[PDB]
Amino acid sequence: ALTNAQILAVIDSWEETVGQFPVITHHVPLGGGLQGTLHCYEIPLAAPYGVGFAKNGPTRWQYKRTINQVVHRWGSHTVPFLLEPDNINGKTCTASHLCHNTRCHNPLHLCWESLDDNKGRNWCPGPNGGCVHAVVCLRQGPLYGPGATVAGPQQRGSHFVV
Amino acid sequence: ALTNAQILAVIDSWEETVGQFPVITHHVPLGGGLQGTLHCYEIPLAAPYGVGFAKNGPTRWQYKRTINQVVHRWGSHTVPFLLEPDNINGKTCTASHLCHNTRCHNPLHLCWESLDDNKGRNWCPGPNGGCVHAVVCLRQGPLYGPGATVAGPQQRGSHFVV
DNA sequence: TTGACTCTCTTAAGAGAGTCA
DNA sequence: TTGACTCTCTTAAGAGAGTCA
Ligand SMILES: [Zn+2]
Ligand SMILES: [Zn+2]
Ligand SMILES: [Zn+2]
Ligand SMILES: [Zn+2]
Repeated sequence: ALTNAQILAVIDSWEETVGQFPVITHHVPLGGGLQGTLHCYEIPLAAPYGVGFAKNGPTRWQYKRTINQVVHRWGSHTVPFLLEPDNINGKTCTASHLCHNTRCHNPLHLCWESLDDNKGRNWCPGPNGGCVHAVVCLRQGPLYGPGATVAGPQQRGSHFVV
Repeated sequence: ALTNAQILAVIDSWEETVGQFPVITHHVPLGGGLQGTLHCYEIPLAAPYGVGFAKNGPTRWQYKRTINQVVHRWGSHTVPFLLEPDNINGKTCTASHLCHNTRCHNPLHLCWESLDDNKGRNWCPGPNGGCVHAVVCLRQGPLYGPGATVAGPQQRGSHFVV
């Protein structure tokens, strides 16, 4: 695609195909001891994946369409954001899974932000636990918690001070 | 080296020279709108760095010691935890800078944990902002905040639901 | 034009080891 | 022995591009 109208058509056909991906219901923590429900449209574990889809990595996929004899390829989860800026504050925009399910391509579960913002959601308390993200989280964050630290700050002598 | 007494000796000489690195005071956000003061023992920007230290990368250093005519080498931030398990639940233990200051080698600003627990501290609200890390954070975390999302969850048609 | 594979690269939090003097 | 450089690798969040029928 090249014109905004052609990109819209690419987005429409992508939504049409992903819409038919198996929809899986997941019960997730929202923070604050609350539990929620998220519906993920998951790409198959193996070929075929869907019209226009091909796997380029263990958990990486691409969407391809041939408009006017020329082939076009986009990362699997980047299609919904084809009409938005591709960088912000000098950082590349990436498809961030609000649901934290890589195979999911439900666009209602993705946002477009920098890699740092993207990664950080892994540790967010959730929409019901104190999330402060402007584009709010859909669920807690798989890594949120006390952690499992093996050894904390310590010294054998007295050469240091906090 | 190999023995417990030889390892302690390594931790002791390491602390001694690091205990001589220039001490820089850093005022940091603690969360909850409070501010704290950290004392980082920062390795010099260029050689010489200190007895046993050598720079292997822009912000990477290694500590070296000749024990029984045979030279031993460790990542400069790992020495304090030479006696602790090197993995947890199958994950490599990592030297986590509680002060988010790479050049700092103050053991009172370091903890031993998985890379995931390590990274997650970049987004922690802080000791006074809601930090729930078992081994408490020393400061908020450089990346905590609303983020700068360019586009949130959206769909053009009606094939999806949250 | 398409599907199903192949390949290496980006970011930052971290690592290992080799070459010289 | 100790110092000062060189190189590539690891892990998860995420990418682009080539081959072949
Ligand atoms: Zn999802
Ligand atoms: Zn959040
Ligand atoms: Zn420090
Ligand atoms: Zn914390």
